[PDB]
Amino acid sequence: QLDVSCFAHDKNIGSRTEQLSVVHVASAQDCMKECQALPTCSHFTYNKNSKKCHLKAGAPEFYTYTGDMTGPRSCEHNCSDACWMDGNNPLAVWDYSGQPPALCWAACMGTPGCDLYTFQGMTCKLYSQTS
Amino acid sequence: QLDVSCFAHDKNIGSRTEQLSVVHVASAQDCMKECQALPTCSHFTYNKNSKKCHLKAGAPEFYTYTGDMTGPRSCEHNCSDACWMDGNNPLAVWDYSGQPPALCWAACMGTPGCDLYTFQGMTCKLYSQTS
Ligand SMILES: OC[C@H]1O[C@@H](S)[C@H](O)[C@@H](O)[C@H]1O
Ligand SMILES: OC[C@H]1O[C@@H](S)[C@H](O)[C@@H](O)[C@H]1O
Ligand SMILES: [Cl-]
Ligand SMILES: [Cl-]
Ligand SMILES: [Cl-]
Ligand SMILES: [Cl-]
Ligand SMILES: [Cl-]
Repeated sequence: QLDVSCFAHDKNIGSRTEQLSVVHVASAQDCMKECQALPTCSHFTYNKNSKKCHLKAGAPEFYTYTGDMTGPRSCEHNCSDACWMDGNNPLAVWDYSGQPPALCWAACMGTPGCDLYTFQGMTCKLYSQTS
Repeated sequence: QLDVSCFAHDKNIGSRTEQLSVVHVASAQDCMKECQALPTCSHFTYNKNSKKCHLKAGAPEFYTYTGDMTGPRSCEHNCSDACWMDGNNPLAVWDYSGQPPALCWAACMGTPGCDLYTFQGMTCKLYSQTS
């Protein structure tokens, strides 16, 4: 089935975001499938007890409610460092271990076309904005 | 009265980047001050033995040379997440403890104008491109 392992099932995590719709289904995987059938579903809350799947467009608004679990449209969106929705290849990728952020800022200043940088871990990466 | 604490003074870090100017100065702080008086200086290398201060426009090109230290135009550029040269506050910063990065993806999808996100330390940050 669809992968539902990236979010907790047993921590009563709900989202209050306004619903696109609500449907009874027997599993988190079915809830995700219903999310994926709607072009604007970002996430869903599935309740184990009520068997209600609540599909949502907006950003999550987490809260506690018994038997809730909140998943993403797909667990495959696993980027965490610099994540462009439409994709974006870096101008440059350099090792700046032992360097302050301000030197990665300098690398960007000094690179024609650089609009922004990210500096997670040891990696100074330079980006141009999406065309 | 200029902050030179953000880079190392005693690790023999030079930069081979082509210079914009060379002067002799008494301290790393005076070298930074020289860099800040030149609109295109991105960084500098100061040598504690020769007292030579080399101001540089291009991206750093790090290498090892005894007595060298390489600082940024200013230590104030301390953004390390996703950092725009023109400034650009996040659309949102949230504590996403206990959440997968996919739910930050979801947040970006559901947030008008969000073009990219980062997810460091379980902190979801949304950004719009500047325009
Ligand atoms: O299952 C609880 C359920 O309750 C509704 S009315 C909420 O807005 C949902 O997101 C979900 O938490
Ligand atoms: O202080 C030694 C000096 O060497 C020159 S030739 C480099 O280009 C400078 O940046 C600096 O590393
Ligand atoms: Cl769990
Ligand atoms: Cl139903
Ligand atoms: Cl430029
Ligand atoms: Cl880090
Ligand atoms: Cl949009």
